[PDB]
Amino acid sequence: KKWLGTPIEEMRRMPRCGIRLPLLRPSANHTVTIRVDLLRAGEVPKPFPTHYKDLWDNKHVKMPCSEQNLYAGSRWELIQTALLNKFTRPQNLKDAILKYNVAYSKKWDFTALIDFWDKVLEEAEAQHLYQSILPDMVKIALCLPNICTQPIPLLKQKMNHSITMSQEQIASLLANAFFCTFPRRNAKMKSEYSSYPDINFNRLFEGRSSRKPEKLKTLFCYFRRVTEKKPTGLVTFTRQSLEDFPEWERCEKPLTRLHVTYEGTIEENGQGMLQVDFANRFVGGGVTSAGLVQEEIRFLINPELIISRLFTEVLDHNECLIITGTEQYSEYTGYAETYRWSRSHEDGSERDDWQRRCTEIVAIDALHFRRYLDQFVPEKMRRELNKAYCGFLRPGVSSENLSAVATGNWGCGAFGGDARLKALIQILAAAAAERDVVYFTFGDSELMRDIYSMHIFLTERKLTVGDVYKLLLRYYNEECRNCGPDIKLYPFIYHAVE
Ligand SMILES: Cn1c2c(c(=S)n(C)c1=O)N[C@H](SCCN1CCOCC1)N2
Repeated sequence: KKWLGTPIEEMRRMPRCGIRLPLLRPSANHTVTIRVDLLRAGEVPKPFPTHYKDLWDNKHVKMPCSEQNLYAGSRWELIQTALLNKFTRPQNLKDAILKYNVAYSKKWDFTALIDFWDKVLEEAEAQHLYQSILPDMVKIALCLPNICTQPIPLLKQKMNHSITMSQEQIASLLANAFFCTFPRRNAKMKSEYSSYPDINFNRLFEGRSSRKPEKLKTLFCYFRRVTEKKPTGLVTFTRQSLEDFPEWERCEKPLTRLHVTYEGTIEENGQGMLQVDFANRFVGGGVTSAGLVQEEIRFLINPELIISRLFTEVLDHNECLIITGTEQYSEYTGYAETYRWSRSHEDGSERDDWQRRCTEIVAIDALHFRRYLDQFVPEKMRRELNKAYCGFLRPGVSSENLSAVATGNWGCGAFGGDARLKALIQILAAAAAERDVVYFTFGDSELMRDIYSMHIFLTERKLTVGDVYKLLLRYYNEECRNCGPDIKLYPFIYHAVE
């Protein structure tokens, strides 16, 4: 069989499982950058306030259009002068970006941009790029002060805060990131923003990886779509930091339901479910540089995710980022060296009452294990349980209104995670958050069978979260602490219980 466990049709999903949203409203913990009183299906949202207001300080994004962005001269004026020239050759665009980035004229390589334009694209495609797409991108970038009129707070460490903005606002901000206009975000030895991801796209232009043309095709598909026809919806970005975590050894909650399959994907088959992003602590990972596995791919086919890098501080152990409403603009095949842009995607997701696409993604970063056995240390197991639990828990929401979790081999691959341990950690964390699990093994049919078999074994014997966590602790003591191990985890568990 291609899938085991509970039928996926029986799992909860949005919008059907959600409660009616309250009235969207700004508050101390919710920044809203549009006119809620004018929000209407199929209309471009109106920015609030009407006229640009600037904050240039330690708690907000430093906007390129700020009067305090100086070089004294006005850097915004220089950006306007640089970008409003006709581009007919890729050197023109390199020279323009470097006019307001003089300090990086040696450090920043543009080989991938030059090669995309001159050596990948056919003549007609290149003409469309520089006669239509790039000029349209410049115009939406330079509209920033009329589009993003309200200061954007940083989602700093330990903040429990949300930002809701329009897709159109995000497009203006991402156009600025493409043209590398965000100040104070470039220096290798920067301090103010050293704990924040890169936002400017300059590393997307460097080098000769065969992957860069596919990244650029994916992003220009998005740019071509959102400059041609303004998107009308909203997107919410929520930083969540929990202080009260389970006493896992004492948790008497039962396990929840499981659907596990080695076919399908989170983004296609997990529609309306809580979709896990296998994140870097710096959200988005290498999306704007080198990096093209699960997180980067999702950030490329849903580019509105990328703007989280503008304002999201590196995630601490007890934190996650929840993004609701991003739209899928691209389809793809493969991953890493085999990733290819396929075609434009027409997102058919419903929108909720805040005009957000019914797509919820949570970025949770797994640990990186130098040594395989390190991940069975109890402190490290607890850390991953608590990270997933934070990602899955929705304070204030009842379990019947919680979609299933759509996830997979989180932190396995480059990070060195063991898939069978990580599957059980997510199953336990979901159980504690009272959500069902939809698990994609991405071609690994044996893993599907193994996860299913363990899950049904444990549920039929009515073992609790705490019962299972204590078995993980026994495995650490017996096979790992004084030890790769002589016996694998699931065999150990079956033997210990039987
Ligand atoms: C869309 N998608 C997806 C993956 C997974 S696992 N899942 C569940 C998914 O839905 N992997 C790939 S990218 C790197 C490949 N690695 C192989 C499996 O270990 C994790 C990552 N893309």
